[PDB]
Amino acid sequence: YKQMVQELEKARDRMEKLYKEMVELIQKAIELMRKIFQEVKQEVEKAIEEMKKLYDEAKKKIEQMIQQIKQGGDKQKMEELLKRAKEEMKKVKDKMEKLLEKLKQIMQEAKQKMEKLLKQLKEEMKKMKEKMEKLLKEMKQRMEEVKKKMDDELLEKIKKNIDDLKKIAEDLIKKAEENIKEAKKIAEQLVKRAKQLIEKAKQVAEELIKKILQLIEKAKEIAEKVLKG
Repeated sequence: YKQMVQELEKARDRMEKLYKEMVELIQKAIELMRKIFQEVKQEVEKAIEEMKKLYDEAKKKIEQMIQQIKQGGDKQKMEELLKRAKEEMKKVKDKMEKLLEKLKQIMQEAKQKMEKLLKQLKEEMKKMKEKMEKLLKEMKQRMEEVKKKMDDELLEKIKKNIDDLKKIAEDLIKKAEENIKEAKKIAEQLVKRAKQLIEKAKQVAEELIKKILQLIEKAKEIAEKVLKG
């Protein structure tokens, strides 16, 4: 009985190792997910810091155009400068349009990477399961050994220890499935936090284009104010 107690605790000592290696696996996969999110956030912020310099670049140009309006003269020259302003503004809107499209594809890049991680997690959890089940087979066989050789309370002291270290394996498998099904949660939460940043960048871009429009309108009324007299 001791030689079938020794080897069973060897087996159990094996399953706790299988488990904790699956859980180390999961937690590193999660750290990969967070560095993936931080890369995305860094990129969204920089794109914003570029939409801002786009606006300022456009606004210096347009304000000095408006100065050319204050000192301008001809209906002609007026419409020509208004022309230059709608032109410069269109440039800026196009550039932002590019930036945001960049942000959408980076978002998609990070989401499909997170689904790849989660799938890897799932399969390695399957591999981890079937290894434990092979272990259960080895236990069942060495028990059939200890049967076919020595020939009733021992038999049942081992057949109840083999059914315990199976219960062990099922709890450890359920623990691992709670981890896979929690890391999944963290990944979807981190995709939410980044869709918020894509929708904030869209908003900075829209509001900056709105300020530029107010500038062409100011300049328009001013062109008419000098047009009047």
